[PDB]
Amino acid sequence: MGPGFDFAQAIMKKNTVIARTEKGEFTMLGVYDRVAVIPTHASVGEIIYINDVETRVLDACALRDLTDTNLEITIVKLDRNQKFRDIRHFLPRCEDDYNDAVLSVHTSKFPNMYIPVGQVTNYGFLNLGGTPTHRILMYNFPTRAGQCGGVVTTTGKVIGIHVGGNGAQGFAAMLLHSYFT
Repeated sequence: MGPGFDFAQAIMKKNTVIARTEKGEFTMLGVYDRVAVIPTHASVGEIIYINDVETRVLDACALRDLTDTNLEITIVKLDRNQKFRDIRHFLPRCEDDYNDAVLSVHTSKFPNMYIPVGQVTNYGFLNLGGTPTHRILMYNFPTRAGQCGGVVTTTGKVIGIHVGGNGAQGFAAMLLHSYFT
């Protein structure tokens, strides 16, 4: 309906796939080449379904910071016959706070879903399902089951992926440029 939704749509239409693991269906953001991200709680194995196609996982890495704390991001390399558009130049270099974000989801359950979540706080530490987690972003929107992996964008930047919520607030894991060099 406006410039925030326009940037979010441009990312969803070219840089997302529907990923299915034994833990359910997730929005999955493709970043470059055959490299994508998904929340670590999706529990990626040797085989994943991508848009309902059986796909071999060539490599998967659950990121942790240098303090050996969970970041809740898993980087996956897919055995797919097509590259993603390279969107690494839309990733922030540093931890930050942001105005006016959109959370965008695409699954069987929630196709073509765009949520104006508003201001985004560099929250930092979160006990996420009992797991100490760093580099969390927070927004005051009552996000729901089925939005995990959703892409958080501002106009011009891809800043995080949705990893959880408490009924009032939603939480995203930061995407940083340095994860994808």
